[PDB]
Parts: sequence; structure tokens; C-alpha cells
Amino acid sequence: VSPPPPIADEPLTVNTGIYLIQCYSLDDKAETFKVNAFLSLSWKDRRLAFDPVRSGVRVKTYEPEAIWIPEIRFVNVENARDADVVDISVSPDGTVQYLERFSARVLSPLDFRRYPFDSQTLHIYLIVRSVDTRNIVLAVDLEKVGKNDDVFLTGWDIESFTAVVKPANFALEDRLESKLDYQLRISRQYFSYIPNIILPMLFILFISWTAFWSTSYEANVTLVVSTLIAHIAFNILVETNLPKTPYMTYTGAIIFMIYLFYFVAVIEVTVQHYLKVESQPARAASITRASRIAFPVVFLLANIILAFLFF
Amino acid sequence: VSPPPPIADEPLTVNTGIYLIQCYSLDDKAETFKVNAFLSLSWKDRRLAFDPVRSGVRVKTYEPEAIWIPEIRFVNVENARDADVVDISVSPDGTVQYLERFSARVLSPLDFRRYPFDSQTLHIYLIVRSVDTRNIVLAVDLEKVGKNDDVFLTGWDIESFTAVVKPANFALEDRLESKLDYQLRISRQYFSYIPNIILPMLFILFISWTAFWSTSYEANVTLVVSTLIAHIAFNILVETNLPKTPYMTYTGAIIFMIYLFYFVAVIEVTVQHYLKVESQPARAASITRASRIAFPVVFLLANIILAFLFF
Amino acid sequence: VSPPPPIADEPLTVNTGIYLIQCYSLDDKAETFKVNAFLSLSWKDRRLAFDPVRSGVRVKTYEPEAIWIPEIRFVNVENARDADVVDISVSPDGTVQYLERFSARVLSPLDFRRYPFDSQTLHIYLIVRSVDTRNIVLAVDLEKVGKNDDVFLTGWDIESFTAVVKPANFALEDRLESKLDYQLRISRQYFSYIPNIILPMLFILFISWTAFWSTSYEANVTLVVSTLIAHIAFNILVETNLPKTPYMTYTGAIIFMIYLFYFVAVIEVTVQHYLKVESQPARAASITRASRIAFPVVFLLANIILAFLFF
Amino acid sequence: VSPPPPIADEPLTVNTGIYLIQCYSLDDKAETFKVNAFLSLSWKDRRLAFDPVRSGVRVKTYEPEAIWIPEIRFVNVENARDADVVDISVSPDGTVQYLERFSARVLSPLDFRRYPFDSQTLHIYLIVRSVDTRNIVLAVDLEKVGKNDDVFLTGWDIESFTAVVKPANFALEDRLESKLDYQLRISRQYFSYIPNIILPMLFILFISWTAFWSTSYEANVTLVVSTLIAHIAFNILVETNLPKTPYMTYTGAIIFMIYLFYFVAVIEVTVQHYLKVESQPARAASITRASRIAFPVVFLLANIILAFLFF
Amino acid sequence: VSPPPPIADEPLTVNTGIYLIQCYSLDDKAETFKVNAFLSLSWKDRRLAFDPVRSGVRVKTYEPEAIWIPEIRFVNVENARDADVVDISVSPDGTVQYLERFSARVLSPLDFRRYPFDSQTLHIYLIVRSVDTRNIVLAVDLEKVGKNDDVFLTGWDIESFTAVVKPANFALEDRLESKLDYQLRISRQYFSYIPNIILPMLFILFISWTAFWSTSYEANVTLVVSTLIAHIAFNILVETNLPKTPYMTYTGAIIFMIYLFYFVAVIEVTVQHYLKVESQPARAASITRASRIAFPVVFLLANIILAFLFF
Ligand SMILES: [Cl-]
Ligand SMILES: [Cl-]
Ligand SMILES: [Cl-]
Ligand SMILES: [Cl-]
Ligand SMILES: [Cl-]
Ligand SMILES: [Cl-]
Ligand SMILES: [Cl-]
Ligand code: NA
Ligand code: NA
Ligand code: NA
Ligand code: NA
Ligand code: NA
Ligand code: NA
Repeated sequence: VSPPPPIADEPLTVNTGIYLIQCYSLDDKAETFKVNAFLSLSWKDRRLAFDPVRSGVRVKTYEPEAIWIPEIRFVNVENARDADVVDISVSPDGTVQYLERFSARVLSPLDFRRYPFDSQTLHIYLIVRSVDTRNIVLAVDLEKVGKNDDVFLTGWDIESFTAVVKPANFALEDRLESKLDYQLRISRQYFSYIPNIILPMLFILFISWTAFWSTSYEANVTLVVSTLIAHIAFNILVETNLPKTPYMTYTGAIIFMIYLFYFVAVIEVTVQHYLKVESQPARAASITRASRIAFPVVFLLANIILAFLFF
Repeated sequence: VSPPPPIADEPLTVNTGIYLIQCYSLDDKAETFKVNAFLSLSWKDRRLAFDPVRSGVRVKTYEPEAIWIPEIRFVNVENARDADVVDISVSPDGTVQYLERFSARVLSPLDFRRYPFDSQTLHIYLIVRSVDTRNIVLAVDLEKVGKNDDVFLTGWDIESFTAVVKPANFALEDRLESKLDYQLRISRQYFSYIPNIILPMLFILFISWTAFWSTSYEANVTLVVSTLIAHIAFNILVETNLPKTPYMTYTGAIIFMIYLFYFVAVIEVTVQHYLKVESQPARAASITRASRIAFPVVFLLANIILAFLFF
Repeated sequence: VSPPPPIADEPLTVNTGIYLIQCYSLDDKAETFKVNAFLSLSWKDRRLAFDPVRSGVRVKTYEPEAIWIPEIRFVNVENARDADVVDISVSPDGTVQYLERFSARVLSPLDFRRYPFDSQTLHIYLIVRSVDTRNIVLAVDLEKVGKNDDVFLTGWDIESFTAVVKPANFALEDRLESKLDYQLRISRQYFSYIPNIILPMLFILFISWTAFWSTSYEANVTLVVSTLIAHIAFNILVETNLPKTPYMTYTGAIIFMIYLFYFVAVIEVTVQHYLKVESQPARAASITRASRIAFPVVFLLANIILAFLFF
Repeated sequence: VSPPPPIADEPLTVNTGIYLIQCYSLDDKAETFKVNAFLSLSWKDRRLAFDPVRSGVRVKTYEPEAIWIPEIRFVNVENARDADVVDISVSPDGTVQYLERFSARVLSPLDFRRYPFDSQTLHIYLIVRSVDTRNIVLAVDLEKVGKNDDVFLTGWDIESFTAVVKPANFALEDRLESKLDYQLRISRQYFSYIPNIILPMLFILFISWTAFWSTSYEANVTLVVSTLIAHIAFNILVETNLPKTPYMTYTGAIIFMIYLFYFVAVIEVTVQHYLKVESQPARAASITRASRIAFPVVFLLANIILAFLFF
Repeated sequence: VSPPPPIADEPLTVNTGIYLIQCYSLDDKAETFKVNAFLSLSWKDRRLAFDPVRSGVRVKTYEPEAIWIPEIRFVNVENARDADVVDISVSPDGTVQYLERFSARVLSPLDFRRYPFDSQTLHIYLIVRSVDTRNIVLAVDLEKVGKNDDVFLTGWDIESFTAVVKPANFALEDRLESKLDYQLRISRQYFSYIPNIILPMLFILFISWTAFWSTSYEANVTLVVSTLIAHIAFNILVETNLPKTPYMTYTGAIIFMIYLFYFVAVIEVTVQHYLKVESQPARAASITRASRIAFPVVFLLANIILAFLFF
């Protein structure tokens, strides 16, 4: 079967629509998400047109094999979509109304700069390759674009699901291609990060600073070194839930900066001890007393600077 | 093949039934479960009706290809169900009796607020899309809804398997849809959590409190800091077996609260030492003596408050 | 194609046999095992019968499509078995001899009460659903039930592979079902658990007890607390290799009990120190001296009691 | 299609050959490896024979469906091989030349006794089941057995790929079976184990022995206990990369033995301290001085004994 | 269908082209990458040639089944590529223009010697096996070789995608094979390794060196032993993200060398203490004072030597 012939030299407009049934498995490391949705296609094939009076029927239902159906593919899927045709309905004027239910693992890049307070725009790219007979152009029927109410993405808030109505028409392998951008805007549920990572990480840091109220070198070494190891554990836990970015993430920046606080705390703990042994505890006392104010102030200001830079 | 024609302007009622053969793999993080069950469908196709006297047979057996079968799909499955038709039996009045055996990975949300003492309602949503010829409505044949005795879900107690008999009829893409709710009520087997997480977590906390019966700052620092690290390990162990919730879980609340106990224990240990060095051990003794009663009392009351809030 | 017609009102007896080719991947957490075996089926279809003299051939080979084959399914498989028909041989009395090679992930529950010294009975349930024409009953041809010599299950000893010859005939959805039980008896290779978990776990415990020969509170705190953390690591390592049971496992019981030994050791270490500071080292000496005998004796007796209760 | 008829009462000899294209994913825990290779089959079917003069062609190319092809299966694959027929060429005498390209996950047991200095013999078992018409026997055409130069197995050295030319002919289910053994000899690349596990493990042990040059019980307790925990971490790291063997592995033996060294070091550290408190430091000095020589000597001799026993 | 017949004794030239649509999942441990691309094939079949005047059409579109298509396979894929034919267009002279969209998991070895500052050349090997009728030779149509702009490989920089235009023609199983090399040059995004592994690893090492400004053996033991354990954790974290190489990697070399620094620091800490107890603190002071300069200088020079050797 060949494509529908043109009235003039116009291209064939295939009206599209994606209706999300299920949404799930957003893999941060892999930068992928799984989707289960309705795909709707509609185009005019004058060859399939009929008189409702003569035929008796108001619409004709065809099996996929029987008629010409445009080869609609997804640009950013890992493997070809697992589709099952729901219905094909031809109107008297030849307006075909195709509907399929698909499932696919979509590969869409993620921006982790403000993690875990980040928001993302997941993409679904519909594409059609023009045939030698005639050029095929994609369109968005906004009435067939949407999502089910029940849809939820674990640990994410689904903001919107819209389509960029004007297609990206370009040449590839000397043939026209019509690309459509379906955008699923989501924003991370940062809540859990606060009692699981942020607050425990701050508690261990504050525990390290109790060495500014101790003259016992042995106790201080234990305090600063132990807490530093707990901070390593938190850093490792965090980097496992994320991919390797060629940029600094918000949480990444905080965690890294905290290493410098542990480093300088060790230096202070060392200096205080050296001076005490050197029989200069008056100078050591001045340094320790200052550190009690310096460490939280410099920590608080550095964090304001980071939050400012990142948001 | 087209759908059965109506007697009047009535919709076609497809009677359904799910009989669970096997149940397994409830993924808490992914909020999914795998099912292996019987699907039964029954509708009246007057076109397939026959006289038992003339034909000789009491029922006629057809191959799926031969007759019209309603396109029944599952709303919340990840990928299309892996089904194999067991039997299709037509009665003389045209009452078709379809049976298939399926397996699917069902996506049903879980409520972790009372974890690990939580109970869940897993869902299986049957759906049918109405055709242009006529509207299709789902029904529950309670005689064909059930589960095998042997069925067990690892680490869960299967309470019930029922169906919400009245379907959720709605419009989607200008077409009628009939949705049915099959509910599998389950409740978690919290036993193992007690000797593996809860009791070990309490033991390390109680060990930290022995610093209230020690004047040795160095020993106290070791006691409170070490146990705190074991508590971090338990927190990390727990959060790996669970997804990121935008709410606090029962175990999550307990674990978080325990961090504050370690923090205040460090403050006490620090205060006691500062005072001792300051040549005020009488004041330090008062604080330590109070802490011996204060720490378990405030812990016990805080837990009563939490259990009350959560249950 | 319809089933073979009966001579009298007898049911159709389908003789079965499973011959294990490969055995592997027993998942303790998932309570599943993968199998790769021969499936043999044999039934009498009088309609396929022929004259050897007239036809020339002694047996006729048919393609699965050509003749009626009973719908034999496995009850406890996750997804439908991946089968490939090896041969179908019809004798001229109409005795069909079907053989297929399959592979499946079988879901069979495991009893961890005596882990790692446990033994299991893995099951393979053959099932047939009776048709409206006539009832189908399963049988075991003991000559076609067995396993290859090479077969081995990693970390397990394969004891036997037998079939419960009398089928479980019952009604389900107003139709007769014939269920057969193929049992693969296995017993765990507990060897590795001794030098990897049991002995290292005992060594750290015995190390903690050296605090009964030390008056240094600071050293004792280090000894008991450190070893307790190593015991947490061993407990966590063990629980990862196992599913959450609503009962206590043998290793689980030992590990849990050991926590109480660490708890009481801390109490002793604390008591001894308090008394020493209180200028009562004579009483502290009595307690420490007793503990040296009490701790191993109570440990040894408690273990005898556990081993007795568990075996 | 039936098998080729025999000239006399001889069996049909199917000449085989495996040419490895790609080799990869040797899973030590699962005892499996993935293969991507050429399968070649050649047998004489006199029914397909032709005169080159009359026909014009020197060889005839057939589609798999058109002619009889022997049912060649792999014994030790997990699931049936993913094969794609490359070519089928019939010579004038009826000598069929079949070639397919396959990929399979082969299950072959591994001997970890000398790990990580072990060598293995991976197996690929070709099998054919004889038909009721005539018996089928496998043969090795050594000219069609080999491997690509590029082939490499990550972390392994590929020694050889040969076939045991004489098949294992036996009865199974009253039918003849011809089994062939394709052996892929490999030897582990033990290099990485030296700077990652062996040397770090020895360093921590030697660090523990510095307690023989210290009279500080508190420091010694820290030295021996800390290093012992690092040794636990190494033992756990090792056992994760390996399956549970009912025998001792070389690395397993070394690691286990090292636990005894830590145990005895604790005993020494304890004894030395007890004696010092008991105001007998002369006796404690003798024990400590001996331990300085005893510990490395006994360690070195024990290792010679192990290496001897294992190799 | 047989291959196109030759004009003279020339081989059939199949012009190829790969256009990368999506690139992803480069597994360092498995040494694999997933690809989603366009495959284009073009050859001359004179049998399909036609007069544009007589036929009316300028090009003819065929279904894969209808005409002869060369059996093009990938050498280094794990399993056979998942391909879907996009278009087949025949020109009047018989120049066939085939296009398919594929997805495959390509196995290409990686060189980790300069990790994480390494660069790689991923390969895609196109291969064709010559038929008995005539020899088939591959060619590169440079106009149909490329990649989409959007293409990105997570944690990698895509440098180029070119093809080695002259094929590797060789004999295999007495038949000609034409192999083509498609090279995807990539270079690692080493950024993240600096704040996550390199700098934290240096910080803990520098913390260990504060023991050169402390006379407290107990504090020094804590400093050097604790930091050494954090270094073990970093070594383990690194080796999990990498496969077992029979060579030293850059990061591997640094990490290994750092163990020697911890070992010698322990020796210094031990020596200093022994001398102090031996009432020789003047000699111990000389050693400690030297170590303060020696340790960073020898560390810095050793690193220059390593960087030099590795780059
Ligand atoms: Cl697609
Ligand atoms: Cl479905
Ligand atoms: Cl509505
Ligand atoms: Cl409607
Ligand atoms: Cl099955
Ligand atoms: Cl096979
Ligand atoms: Cl391929
Ligand atoms: Na079509
Ligand atoms: Na149908
Ligand atoms: Na059949
Ligand atoms: Na065939
Ligand atoms: Na310490
Ligand atoms: Na073809």
C-alpha cells in the first residue's frame, strides 16, 4: 500500500496526540523514564472515502494490514515501543482515526545542578520520515493530548504535559523529517532528603565543632576524625543515587565544602595541641575561643553564597 | 469481525472475573507486584446462537480468530499482559465463555506512613473502550472472582481479593470507557523488623546512655560517637528498603528523633567535661544525674506521642 | 481441532514426565529457581490411528499444528514456559508421543527456620483443564521422570527428583483440573557459612570478653563497642542474603542472642568502672571474676538450648 | 519432512563445528558465560542429490523450511539459543552445508580452589536426539572449529578452544543421543588482586603487629581491633565476588587463617597488660619480645604450608 | 531469491552508512555501550531495473520479502540487532536504497590505563558473508555516515564518528567476508572524580600527616589508622566502578602508592613512641621533624613520576 495522493503539491498532515495512562521508573543515574500511554493518529486518505447513504455505515473499521498507516517512530526511546492497536476508524470524507496503546523506556537528559530541589522537562519526540511519493508533516490535535488523573511519578510532582504544536521540520539523508516535542514537566519531592541526608549530615558536623569546647587532644582527634568518616559515608550514599555530572550539583557543592570544614577543624585541633605542649596555652585558648564563633559564621555565610549561586 | 448488534439501545455487558493463581514480587521501592492469574470474560453475541437439537452439540468451541472478542486491557500494568487463551465456549443462546491465563507486573501505589506495621490495597484495573458501533460496559461475575489457597506473598499476609462490582464509566477521547477495580488487601509481616532493626537500634542507643554513669570524657566521646555511626548504618539500611516519600514514615520518624537524642547526649558529655575542667564537678554531677532519668523518660514519652500520632 | 472422543464415559489420561537437563539460580530472597528440562506427554487419540501394512510406516511424525495437543500448563511458573517441541510421534493405535524442551523460572516457597543447615522440597506443578467435550486426567510415566548426572545446583546438594503419581483432581470455575506434583529435594551446603560468618562472628565476641581481664574502662569501652559494630555488619550481611520471614531462623536467633551478650558486657564494663571510681574495687573484682566464667557458660548453654529448639 | 534414508543400517553422521565470534560476561557467582558464535552443520541427504551437468548449478541454496535439518540443541544453555541461519548449501552428492550464527548464555561449573590463581575449562555441549526412522550421530569437523583473534574475555586469558572428537553416545528415554564436548580453556588474570586485596590485607596485618613494640594497652587495643575490622571488610568484599563453595578456596584459606592471627594478637595484648598491672612487666616483656619474631615466622610458615597444600 | 548476477567477474559492492540517533549506557565494567541508529544499504540489482517512461514511476518501493537483500550482520553485538525496515527504494538503473532503524548492545573493549582521564574508540563492525553465487564487498558512502546533534553519552564527550572506508576482506570457513570499522571516539568527563574521590582522598591523607606535629602515640594511632580505613573505603568505591585489568590504572597506581604512605606513617608513629619510652626523645624529635618535610616532598615527587609514566 502506497501513501494518499495529494490534491495539489501539499504535504500529508498527520495529526497526533499522546494521552499518558501510567508514568513510572524515572532513573536519575540512567536519565530514563518508563511510560504507558495512548497514541492517536489522524490523516486524510481520500482513497478510503465513501458515501454514508450508499454504504449504510457512518464509519468504517479497518485492520492495520488493510490500509496505509504512517510510520511514526519515537526519537528518544531505547528500543522500539511495544504497541498494540486499539482502533482504526475511517469517516466518509476519508479521515482516518488511528489509536494504539504503547509502552516505552524514554531516554531524556536530566539537569542535576539544583539537586534535590531540581525540576525537569521530560521529552517524548514523535517523528515521521517522508516517502518518495510525498512529504509527511506532523501536527498536534490538542484535544487528544493529556494524562490520567491517577498518574503519579514516585518521588516527583507532575506539573504539566504539553506538546510544542509547531514541528521541527528538517532534512536527514536527503529526506524530510517532521519532529514533535511532547514535554512532561516534573519537580522533585525534596522532603525526604531533609531528615535522611541534610539534617544527619549537619548534626555530625556540629558534633565535630564540640572540640572547640575541649582541651583534650585525644578526644578532639576522635570527635573530628569519626564525624569526618560519617561525612564520607553520606557523600558515598549521595553519589550512588546520581550520575557523574561534568558540573557541580547543589548537594555536591555543600558536601564538598563540608570536607574543608573538617580539614580546618583538624588543623585547629592540631595547632591548639602543639601550643599546649609548647607551654603556650594562652595563645591556644585565643584560637579555640575564636574558632567557636568563626566556624558557624563562615559555615552560614558560605552556605548563603552557595544558595545564592545555585538558585 | 464487528461487535454484537443491540436488541434496543442498550450497551454490551462483558462479565469479568480474576482468579489469582500465583502472587509474588511486591517491590516496595518500585511500588509494583507481579501476578499470575485467570481471566474470565462472558458476553452475549446473538449472531453465534444455535439450536442444540439441530446442531447436536450443547456448546460450541471457537478459536480466538474465529469470533469477536472484546479488547480488555489493564490500566495499571507496566507492559501489556502476557496472556494465553485457555478456552472459548459458546452456549445455544449465544453466551460466550472466554478464559485466558495471564501474568503481569501491576503498578499499584503503596502508603508507607505506618511502615513496617502498614497494610495495603493492591489494585487490578480492568478496562474496555467502547466501539463506534456500540458501547461496552464491564460487570463482575462474583462466582468467577477468587484466589488459590496456596497463594502467598513473601513477607505479607493476604487479607482479601474482592472486586468493586459497579464500574467507573467515563469519557476519554470522546469514547466511553468502563473501568473495574479488583482489590487485593494485604498487611505486612512486621515480625523480622523487631530483632533485625528495632531492637538492635534500641540497644546501641541504650549503650550511648551509659556515658551518664561515666566521668571519663574520652570514654563518653567513644560511646556516643560510635553508637551514632551504628545508628547512621541502621538509617541507611532502612532507607534502602524504601522509596522516597514526601511524608514521614513511622520508622523514619523514630530513626530521625533518635539523632536528636545522640546530639543532646554529645551536648551533655561536652557540658559535663567543660564544667569538670572549670573545677565545677558538683554542677556537672547534677546535670549527669538528671540526664540518667531525663533521657529515658523523654525518649519513652516522645515514642508514646509518635505512636499516638501515627496510629 | 477437538479432543479425542471417549470409548465409554472415561476421562482422557495424559501421561507425563519431566527430565531435568539443567538446574540453576535458586534465589533465596525471591524463593525461585530456574529449570531447563524435558517435557514428555503421551495420550491416545484413536482418530490418528493407521494400518502399518497399507501405510508402510511404523510411526507417523506430525507438526504441532496438525494434531490436537492437550493444554498442559505449569501452576507455579512466573511467566509462561519457553518451550520448543522436539518430537511428536503417533503409533498406529493412535498413541501420541510428544516431547518438548522447556525452560522456566519456578516459584517454590522455602523454609529458612534451620538456615543455613536447612533442606528444601522444590515443586513443579503440571496442570490440565478439562474441556467441555471431555475430562482430562494427568498420569506419571515413571520411565520418563528423571535428571541428568551433570545437574548441579550451586551451593546446594540435589537429593532426589520424584513425582507424586496420583494427581490432585479438583473443580475450578466449574471445570475439572488435574494437578501433578514433581518434587526436587535439595539440602544446603552449609560449609562456607562456618569460616565466613559463624567463626568470624564468634572471634569478635570472644575478643569482647577480654574486657573481663582488664580494669581499663577506656580499653573495655573500645573492645565491647567496636566488636558490637562488627557484629552489626555481620547481622546486616546475613539479612541481605535472606527474605523477611514471619519466624526466627537458626542463624537469626544466634545473631539476636549475641546482641544481649554485648549489652550485658557493656553493663558489666560500666558497673566495674562505677564501683572502681566509688572506691569499691573489691566488689568490682568479684563481678569481673564471675563474668569470666558466667559469660562463656551462659553462652554455651543458651546455644545448646537454641540448637535443641531448632533441630 | 522425514530424515535421510540409510544405505545400509548405518546411523546419520552430522558433522559439527563452533567458531567463536565474541566471548564475554563470565559470571563467577552464577558460573555462566555468554557466547556469540558460528554453528556449522553438515550431513548427507541423498534425496537432495543432483547432476551438475543437467541442473547447470554446482551447488543449490535452500531455505530452512524447504529441507530436513537435524534438531541440534545445547545441553548446558539456560534458555534456547538465539540463532539466525546464515546459509544452507547442497552439493551434487547431497552433502548439505548448514551455517547459523548463534548467541547463548552457557552454564558451566567453575573450580574456585585456587582462586584467584585458578584456571577453568568452559564447556559447550552439542546434542542430537535420534528419530524413530534412524539414529543420528555427531562428528567434529576440526576445520570448522575455532575462534576469532579479537576474542577476549575480560579478566581472563583464553588458552584454547578444542572439541572432544569422539561423541558421548548414550540412551535417554529409550532413544539414542549423541553428545559433543567443546572445551574453552581459560586462566584468570590474578594481577589486580595483588594491589587491591592481597597487599592492602597484608599491610593492615603488619600494622596490627606494631602493638608488639608498644606497652600502651589502649593503643594496642585500637591497633589490633581497627585492623581486624578492615580485615572483616576485605573478607566481605572477597566473598561477594564469589559463590558459596562446599570447599575452601586459596584466598578463603589465607583470609580465615589471618583471623586467628588477630585473635592471638588480642590474647598477647591482653596478657601483656594483665602482667603489667600485676606488677610483672619482666614476664610481659619476654612474651612481647617473642611475639615480634613468632608472629611473622608462624605467618610465613603457615602460608608456605597453605601454598603447598593448594598448588 | 538469489543474489544479483555479475556483469564480469566483479564482486557485489554494498554501500553502507550508520547515522547515530541515540547513544547511551556505556558500561565500564562490562565494556559495552547501547546504540540506536540508522542503517543504510545500497547495491545494484540489474534484475530490478526499469524504464521510467514505460513504468511511469521514477522509483519503485518494495517490501523486504519481495527482493534480494544482503545479510549484513554486526560482529561485536551481544545479541542480534533489533531492526525495523524504514524504506526500500529502487531507481530505474536497479540501484536499491535500503534503510532500517536499529538498536544494539555493542561490545567494545576499553583501555583504563589513564582512568579517569582516559579517551576511548568505540567500534561498530559491519560484516557480510559472500555467497556461493558471487562475492560481496562492503563500501562506505560517507554522505550517509553521521550522528544527530542531540546525541550525548552520559559522563563522556563525543569527539567523532567516522568509518574506515577500506574494508577488512578475509576468508572464514572457506568464504569471503567483508568487515567495516565504524569508530566512535569519546573522552571521559573526569570533572566529578576531583571533588568526589581525588580531593577527599588527599584530605584524609593530609589529616594522617598531622601526627608529625603530635607526641601523643594514642592520638597518632587514631589519626593514621582511621584515615587508612577511609582510604580502604575509597579504594573499594573506585574498584567497584571498574573491571579487573591485567595492568595498573592511573587512579589505581595513586591509590596503591598512598597505602605505602600510611604504612610508613605507622612505622614513624611507632618509632617515635618507642624512642620516647626508651628515654631518647631527642632522636624521636629529629625523625618527626624530618617526616614533616619528607612525607609531602616524597608524595609530590612520586606523583610527578607517576603522572609522567602514565601520560
Ligand atoms: Cl519508536
Ligand atoms: Cl494490558
Ligand atoms: Cl466523563
Ligand atoms: Cl461513546
Ligand atoms: Cl506454564
Ligand atoms: Cl539449545
Ligand atoms: Cl547483528
Ligand atoms: Na498497513
Ligand atoms: Na476476535
Ligand atoms: Na494443536
Ligand atoms: Na527443516
Ligand atoms: Na579510640
Ligand atoms: Na530478501
